[PDB]
Amino acid sequence: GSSGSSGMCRKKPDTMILTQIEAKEACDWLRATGFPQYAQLYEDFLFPIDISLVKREHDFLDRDAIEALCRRLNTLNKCAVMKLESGPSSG
Repeated sequence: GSSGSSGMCRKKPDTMILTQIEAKEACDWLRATGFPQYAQLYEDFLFPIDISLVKREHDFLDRDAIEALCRRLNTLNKCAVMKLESGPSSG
């Protein structure tokens, strides 16, 4: 395992708060849905996470259940890396 060397980050005036909302929503759900582990990962600045994995491992779930679960993970996969690049989503 590891002790904890996540690292450090910078703070720049740009979509700093906005992201907080988009993320908070996803996280709150991850824990307010049944997966208290998916809401803790992001909290530890672990994201983005292996989306394709959450599916392969949870292949048992149904298409709807999976899609819904992913709809949250993805939203974070970008809200946790957006730092690198804004991310022009059709704009």
